[PDB]
Amino acid sequence: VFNRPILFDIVSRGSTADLDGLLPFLLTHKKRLTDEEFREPSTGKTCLPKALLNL
Repeated sequence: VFNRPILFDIVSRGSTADLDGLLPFLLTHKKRLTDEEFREPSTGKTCLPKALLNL
């Protein structure tokens, strides 16, 4: 349901409505926000730096 491009676009849009349900979906699949296949591959940027930059 939630992937890296979709989550990045959602957090860049600065709306805490489409990101609802990310926590249950992430915990059921036994994932983490810091997984390599979940963050930006070129640099290592995660959702929090993307939110701060797109403030």
